[PDB]
Amino acid sequence: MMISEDLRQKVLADAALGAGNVIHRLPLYGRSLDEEVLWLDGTWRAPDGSRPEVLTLGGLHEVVAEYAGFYTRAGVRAKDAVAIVSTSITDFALNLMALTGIGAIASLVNANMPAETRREYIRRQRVVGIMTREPWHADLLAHLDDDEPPLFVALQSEVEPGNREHRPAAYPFRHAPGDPILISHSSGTIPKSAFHTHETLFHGALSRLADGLDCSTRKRLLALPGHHVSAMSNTLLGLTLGAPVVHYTDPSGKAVLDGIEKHRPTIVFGFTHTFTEMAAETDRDLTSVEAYYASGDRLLDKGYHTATGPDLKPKKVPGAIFIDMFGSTEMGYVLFDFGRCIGRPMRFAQAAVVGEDGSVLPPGQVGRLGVRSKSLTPGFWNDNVRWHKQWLGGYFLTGDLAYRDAANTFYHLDRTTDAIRTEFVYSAYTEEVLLREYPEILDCTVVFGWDGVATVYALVAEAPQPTAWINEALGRAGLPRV
Amino acid sequence: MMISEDLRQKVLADAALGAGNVIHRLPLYGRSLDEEVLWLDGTWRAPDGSRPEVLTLGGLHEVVAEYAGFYTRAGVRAKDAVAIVSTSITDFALNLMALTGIGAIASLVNANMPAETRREYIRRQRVVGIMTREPWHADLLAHLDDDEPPLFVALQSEVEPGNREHRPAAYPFRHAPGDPILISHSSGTIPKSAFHTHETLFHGALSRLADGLDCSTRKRLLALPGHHVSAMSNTLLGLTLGAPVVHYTDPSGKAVLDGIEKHRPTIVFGFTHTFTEMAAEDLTDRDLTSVEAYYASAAHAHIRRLLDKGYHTATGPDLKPKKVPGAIFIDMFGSTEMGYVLFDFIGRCIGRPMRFAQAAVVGEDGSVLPPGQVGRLGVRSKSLTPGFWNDNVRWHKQWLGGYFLTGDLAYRDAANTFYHLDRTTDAIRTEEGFVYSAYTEEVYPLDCTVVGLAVEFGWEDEGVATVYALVNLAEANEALGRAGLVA
Amino acid sequence: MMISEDLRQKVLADAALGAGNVIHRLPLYGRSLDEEVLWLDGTWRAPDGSRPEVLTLGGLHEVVAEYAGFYTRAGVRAKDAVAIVSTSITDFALNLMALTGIGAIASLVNANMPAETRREYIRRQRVVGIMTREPWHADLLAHLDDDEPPLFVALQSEVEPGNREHRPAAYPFRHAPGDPILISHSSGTIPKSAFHTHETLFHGALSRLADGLDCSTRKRLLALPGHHVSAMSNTLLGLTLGAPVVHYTDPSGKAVLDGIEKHRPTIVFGFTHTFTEMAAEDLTDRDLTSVEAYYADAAHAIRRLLDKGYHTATGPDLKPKKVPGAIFIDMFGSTEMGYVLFDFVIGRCIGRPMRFAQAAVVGEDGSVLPPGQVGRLGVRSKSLTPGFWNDNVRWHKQWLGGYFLTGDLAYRDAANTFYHLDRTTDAIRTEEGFVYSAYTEEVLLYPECTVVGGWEDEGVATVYALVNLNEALGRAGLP
Amino acid sequence: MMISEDLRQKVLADAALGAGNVIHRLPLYGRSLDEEVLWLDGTWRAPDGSRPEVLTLGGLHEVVAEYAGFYTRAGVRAKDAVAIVSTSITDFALNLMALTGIGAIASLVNANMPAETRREYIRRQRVVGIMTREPWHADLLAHLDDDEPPLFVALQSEVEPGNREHRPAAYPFRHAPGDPILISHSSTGIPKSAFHTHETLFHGALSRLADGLDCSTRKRLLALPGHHVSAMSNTLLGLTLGAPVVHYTDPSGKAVLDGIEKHRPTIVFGFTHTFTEMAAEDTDRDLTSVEAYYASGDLDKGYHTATGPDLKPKKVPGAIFIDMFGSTEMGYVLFDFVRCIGRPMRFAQAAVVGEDGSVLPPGQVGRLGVRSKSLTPGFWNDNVRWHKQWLGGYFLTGDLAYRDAANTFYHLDRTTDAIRTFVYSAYTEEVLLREYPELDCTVVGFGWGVATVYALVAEAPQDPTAWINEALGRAGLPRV
Ligand SMILES: Nc1ncnc2c1ncn2[C@@H]1O[C@H](COP(=O)(O)OP(=O)(O)OP(=O)(O)O)[C@@H](O)[C@H]1O
Ligand SMILES: Nc1ncnc2c1ncn2[C@@H]1O[C@H](COP(=O)(O)OP(=O)(O)OP(=O)(O)O)[C@@H](O)[C@H]1O
Ligand SMILES: Nc1ncnc2c1ncn2[C@@H]1O[C@H](COP(=O)(O)OP(=O)(O)OP(=O)(O)O)[C@@H](O)[C@H]1O
Ligand SMILES: [Mg+2]
Ligand SMILES: [Mg+2]
Ligand SMILES: [Mg+2]
Ligand SMILES: [Mg+2]
Ligand SMILES: [Mg+2]
Ligand SMILES: [Mg+2]
Repeated sequence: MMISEDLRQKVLADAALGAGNVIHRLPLYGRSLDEEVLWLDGTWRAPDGSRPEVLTLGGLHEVVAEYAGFYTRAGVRAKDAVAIVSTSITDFALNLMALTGIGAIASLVNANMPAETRREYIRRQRVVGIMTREPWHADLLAHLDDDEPPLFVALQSEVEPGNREHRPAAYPFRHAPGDPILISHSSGTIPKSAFHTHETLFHGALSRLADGLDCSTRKRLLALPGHHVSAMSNTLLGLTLGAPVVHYTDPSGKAVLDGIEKHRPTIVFGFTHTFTEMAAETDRDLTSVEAYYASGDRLLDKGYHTATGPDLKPKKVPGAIFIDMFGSTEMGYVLFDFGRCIGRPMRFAQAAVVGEDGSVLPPGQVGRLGVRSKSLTPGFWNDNVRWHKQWLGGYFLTGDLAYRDAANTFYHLDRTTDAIRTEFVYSAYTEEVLLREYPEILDCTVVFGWDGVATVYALVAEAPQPTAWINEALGRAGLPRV
Repeated sequence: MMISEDLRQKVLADAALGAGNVIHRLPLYGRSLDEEVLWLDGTWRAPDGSRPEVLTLGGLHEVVAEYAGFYTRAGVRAKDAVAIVSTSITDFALNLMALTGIGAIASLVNANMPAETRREYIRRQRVVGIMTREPWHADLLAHLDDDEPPLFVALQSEVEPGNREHRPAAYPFRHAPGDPILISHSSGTIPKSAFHTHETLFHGALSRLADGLDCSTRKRLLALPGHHVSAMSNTLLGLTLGAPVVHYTDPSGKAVLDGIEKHRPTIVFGFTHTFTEMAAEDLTDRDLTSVEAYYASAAHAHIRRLLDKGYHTATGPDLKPKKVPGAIFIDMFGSTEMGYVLFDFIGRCIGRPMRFAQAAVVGEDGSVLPPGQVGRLGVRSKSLTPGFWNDNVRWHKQWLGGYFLTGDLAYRDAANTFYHLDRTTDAIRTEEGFVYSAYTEEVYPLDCTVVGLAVEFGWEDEGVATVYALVNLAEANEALGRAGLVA
Repeated sequence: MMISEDLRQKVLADAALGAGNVIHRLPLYGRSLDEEVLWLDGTWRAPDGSRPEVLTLGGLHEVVAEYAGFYTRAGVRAKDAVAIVSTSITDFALNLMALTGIGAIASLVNANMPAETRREYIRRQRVVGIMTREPWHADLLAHLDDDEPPLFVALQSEVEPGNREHRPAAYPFRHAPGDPILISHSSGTIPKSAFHTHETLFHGALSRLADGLDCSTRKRLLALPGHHVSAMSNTLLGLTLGAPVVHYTDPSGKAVLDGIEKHRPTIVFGFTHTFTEMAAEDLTDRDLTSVEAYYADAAHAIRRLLDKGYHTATGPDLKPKKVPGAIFIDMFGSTEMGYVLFDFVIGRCIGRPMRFAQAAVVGEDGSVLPPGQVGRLGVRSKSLTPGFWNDNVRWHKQWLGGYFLTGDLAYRDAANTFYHLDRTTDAIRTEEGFVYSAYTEEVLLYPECTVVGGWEDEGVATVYALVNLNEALGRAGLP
Repeated sequence: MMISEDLRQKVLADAALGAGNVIHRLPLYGRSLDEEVLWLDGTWRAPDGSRPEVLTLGGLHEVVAEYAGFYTRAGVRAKDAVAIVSTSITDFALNLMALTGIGAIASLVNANMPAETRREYIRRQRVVGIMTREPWHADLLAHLDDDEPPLFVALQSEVEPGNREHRPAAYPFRHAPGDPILISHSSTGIPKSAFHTHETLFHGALSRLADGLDCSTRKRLLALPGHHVSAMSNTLLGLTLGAPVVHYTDPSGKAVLDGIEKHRPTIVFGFTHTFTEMAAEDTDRDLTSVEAYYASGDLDKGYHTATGPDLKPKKVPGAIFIDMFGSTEMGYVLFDFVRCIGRPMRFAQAAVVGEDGSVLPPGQVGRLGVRSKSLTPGFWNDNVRWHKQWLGGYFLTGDLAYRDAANTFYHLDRTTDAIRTFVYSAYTEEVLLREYPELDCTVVGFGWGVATVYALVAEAPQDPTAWINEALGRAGLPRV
């Protein structure tokens, strides 16, 4: 369902509400502190020592209050950065609600980040403290010998019942629109660190709630990367809408086929890989799901979805929705909803297929995807050098090459770094045609860029004799050939 | 083709630019005065006595100067309203350009307005002046017996070579964003008076251009009704773009077929009534291939006959341009209150809200409705009218829940795509639910009218009725059955 | 004393709050219904037949509920304008709360508007209803012969205990920022009808409060004309701040000197004439020590009243220091202004523009003039009226250069301090220069007046002084 | 004089105008490239080897196009930062006008910054190249051994006639509102490096022009610190209004008295000190040209126009003294008064903030805080000290103050300088320099733990402590 007129107006009239104070406002809207709101997978160990399967609004306020005082006692003050090295969406979200209540910044770090690289990334942030769990803690104590070290490398088990008494007197913190609440990192291709504020992280959400969109009470299962800006924006968003949120730390398509069947969620958030794993695996009940929300680089037919019939009345079409979202850590929210089509920019965002001089390119020509929005990061942490340089012509270059039609429908063709000059070859597009001409094809990778010419070569039941096989798909379709 | 970056940046850097100074600014961008800007129907008598078929930047700037001065000598001062009573896109355009230079307001009035209604409509505006032509001038002198009478009921022929000497010394005016430039009117259903400002009438154009949209140089044939804000909006806009504009006073399908063949426009603005007329013609060896887009502005429209005689550029799998058969059809959603289109694309799909616009399906209390639920179409946009000339009573009554009600009932898919069902007034209640006459009508491939009859049965009116289908056509409710959905 | 951080943050975090729902928000901030909020002066008769001397938040919400219902039963609907014809800040203030609750607009009309003009002023608003009292009701029935006649001409006595049941179910209305709440009218010089919205009428108040200004809890005595927009905003604003508001229907110097003694207010709002009169009394056995600020108006004015007071200052110890005499703020306003745009020698200093306002001295082509040059005062603000009701003709004609001409001529110093000289219409051209009547009157006022004899008309003239009781002109430097 | 209606409208209708395109737009408004626009003190060497005494618009555009190509050839690309290490307002301004058109950031560094610290400041910034002059260059070549080194530590003589050909084809650069143009630095610890953009650096200026303020054609003499945000805004501002700008690199009260006598300027910009030293000089000096002195940081021989009772102008004696409150991070001045700081200017919002950040009531003492789109968007490469400088939604300026009911602020002290007993040092100091005409005072002492205050300042006293203390007693303050 969609939220009531009552909650919408309460939300849109709360000039204070933002990513940094979401749970402390929910009581004031009238929610009961006994209601169940956030459903856990079992990985998360509570301070009393338990492993809760569900938290209520009040329980989450005391879990968050517990971690909060532990930090304020360990010495965390406002505007202080805390590096959080875990892999549990539940881990990051609770530390962010706590650290935000004390006015601090929860710098989320995926523990699996390549080790020698994680050290430079955390080192560069100058955080006053690290918090982690037992699997990575022994290595993170190296950071205590950093020129400017963290005050502490702690474990979550160090947060014990009653630590909340040390929480500050003016709790919770009163955020200003611009007060940082988070720092996230890029995924691969020295990760770039972007910080997010009380306002930018919820700018897209509320902008959508205001148009009458993305404002359902439907149960959502969040099996996203736990460190990623969206896992936090959707755990924060669902709680705000009153939508039962469910955290799954298992990215396996098979664990999410259990989760879909166990929790029977109406919508399911994950990355493309997760939905793929799900797609390869008849006797599964995916009846509850009406929409899959994906993001990053055929389970649909086992579902259903509501539409408007010619009677101008609801219909229960068969199959669920697959929504390919285009996002980044630095993009804050999603800026588009739908070659490979990304869709039209949403009303609180501006988009351009930019040129090398930065001039908006006309429709149909290929260029750098560029965007603008107050949902966007205000900058790279401690690194003004790289940031101002990732902008061209007034747009934030997202790092992808694309083109657009007259409606401003955009299509991702390739990564800028991945396009090849060959007397040009956008590989993600080139890859996709092959998986579409030759169904048998499970995977493809097409290999002088945006510098000089080169040559391109494929990487894909039976086999061919090779080039001649693939090169027939390209010829029919009209593309340069390997 | 798209305008150059050099021009785009100049427009987007011209904080001064708006609906009220378009022609006074193009020179400053580098436009040559010798250059041609405007192609005419041959129906306009110029001050020289001529009926020129094309005006240059410099000559329009000349002809505008004359009307401008003629007005300044008749006593028109800044912020004054002047009714233009005509039936010619071209007349409305030249008086509008002129009044704006002296700081004045051109109240467009369709002369074909019923007389006593048109008399009521102008009387309410309290204008200092009417300018019309001989077809209506004799009747318009009645307004000289209004309690607050216009200073003059003039004729266009009265504007003579050399009248420009009387225009003011600071010509051209220096408009404020909020300065009225124009007043438009609705179509019965007394019309409402929407006033548009130097900002509202250009907020939508410039916003889109900023995104790299609706900003091509292609030759446009504007056979729109001259008195609509849409006719003036696109006229001015093309001038701004460097796009060849072509005014046609004859909206007939045969007339426009000639213009398409004569001028070979890339895009054509007209009303559904015009595009339908064209589609009922041989069109065997009519060359309508120049056109890639037909732009409409309730007539619902065989149009596919016309589209198929065209082409449209697309991006193929070679990732390079590709000529494709058939031209585009854009049914834009428009009203007086909207100085641009707000929507871009089961039901007449109106489109998706445009970045500078906000749209909602609203309940009777003004509560945003969920998708699939049927309500009143509502909007918000800095392109909208700031209000009805001399009528805050009617203006405010049109706002519900914070949205401006367009008078049309609708629903929107979960993608925020809006689909028109009916005008709020035309819908019939039955003991089995609501019947939307516009949806039934367009729902057995001449005319239809799903009227109904019985009592009060309207969106607001509680009380049921029964529906009846009135079919034109000839060898005379089972099609209703063929798709969901009369006695 | 300043409002608490807890209230400030609640107000500043309340995206919904505006002139049209001030009381409906106060509870949600935590105010008690039992608390007293509005102190009246015995002129107003309540629905149950009383003449209460104070109202509580809960009881004001009850009185407003009744008027609202009575109107909702008479047929008044949302975006429907209703003329309120009275002379009482309390009448207007109460009808204004009720109409907003149903989403309607209240057109404040001062009954003492000359009849033949007052009829034209109401006719030009096409209201669905008039509400008034016995003094004027029989005459106001002429509007029943208007071509578009009000649905009803009612008396306030018709509002009976229990009419509140008829109010709408969704009471109270939910205002949009742009939703009209109020119409005010100009003195005359037909008056212009300026309409104010849920947003504009509080746009200034809220701007000021964000800054930590114009936000004290001090008790305030409003002896302003009830029909002026500022009389309603200052009422509305005081309730918002939690400050005891006190309505006085009598603007006479005696009545207000009595009120100051009875209620011992910290600040007093009135028109200049009110304050001049108080200054002419004995002021010997009077007690005006409570007052630290007089808030005032083409009438000039009174150091007697000020010396009977005090004002807190910062001493060289960096600590509070009560000092003799109370403050006088000679504020500049019009119907169109909404809030005050200027925060207060050669001329009547107008003050400095406030953060949410822009002011300019413009020429006849609308150009910005330099400091020291004389021109027409012009302004811009989100507090200003968005237009004249049913008069776009008159409205657009008051703008020059992007600015709203306030109808006055002025100059400003290099500090963008503006000084009023005269109303554009009162200035006299002469073979030797321009003469500003308000400045000249002021200068002359030898402590023992009217300078007469145009700004747009190129004709020269001669000027003459009329006293009631040219060497003084020379002394000060004038012609 | 005020600028014309024509320039005002032209400027206010240039949505492209900002700090990074100031001279490239001035031709478009209709200025002649033959006009003289910028007056120099003689200490500047031109590419040809000349030391010009005045530059024209086109001459500025050629000298600017020169450095641009030398920089564009040396390998500087857009959004790239260049540390400029000098002491000359002319040095910094010419390099900033140039880099801006190449799209690069002119990171202004005062060469006299303590040495080992100016090393750590430049090394943190990670610049692509250094530019300096012979007096300091030999030391700046050390930065070539830093972990992430500069492409070039170059000298200004390396920019030679004809380098302008190497400028890019798309020149000048098209700035976006948020594109960086400058990095300036503070003056109580490792200086903070604040970056400024094409919109923030010029936001106050144009906001004032819009209200009809700070828009004169009057000749102005800029003897400000060459590296300071001020010295750049008034230069760009002077060029924009059409006012003859004049650079004096000598901050001595005597050198400006020579400058005010030689150039007869209408207004004079400097820091508090230059005007003070100037006060101890002379009588037989002609400062009649001057009607206003503009100061920042930390008279009877002139005239000023006022409005007389005839409502006609009146040349009064003595020039105006305007004590402005600004900082590198504040971008523009946010307060004006003619220690009263004045009222915030319309484009600025200010508060005396508590320790919880709550707007304090009038009369109580707190941290000075402000908000404006003129403010810097952050400290270069340092999002850690940046957010920590904000409290309650405000940017703490570093000063303690209080305000009256009009929002007139009075600076009392720097926050670091107030001693608990509480005694605001700058206020106490001035109190004593007013009871006793004397030289200069400095009150020391537990800051914002208790302490005891002591003093530091023609006859001499026996009990200097008995003395000073009667001033305080009468005045009403804690005693030393
Ligand atoms: N694309 C469209 N699809 C459906 N209806 C449309 C479309 N464009 C316009 N309309 C119709 O045209 C109307 C706009 O007409 P206009 O504003 O000129 O006057 P009116 O609405 O007929 O008269 P009145 O304003 O008195 O009600 C819309 O309200 C709608 O009914
Ligand atoms: N502080 C003040 N000093 C001097 N005059 C003031 C001051 N405040 C208000 N006024 C005068 O009061 C006027 C306010 O206008 P108001 O709306 O009350 O009616 P009006 O202007 O007299 O009527 P009309 O608009 O019909 O001429 C100002 O234009 C100005 O002349
Ligand atoms: N008008 C003024 N009155 C009093 N003090 C002022 C005034 N203007 C500036 N100051 C003082 O000088 C400072 C101006 O900033 P500046 O650019 O000199 O760097 P800074 O503040 O000295 O930096 P840091 O203290 O971090 O080294 C203000 O912070 C304030 O302490
Ligand atoms: Mg990736
Ligand atoms: Mg990237
Ligand atoms: Mg309509
Ligand atoms: Mg009392
Ligand atoms: Mg007035
Ligand atoms: Mg400092």
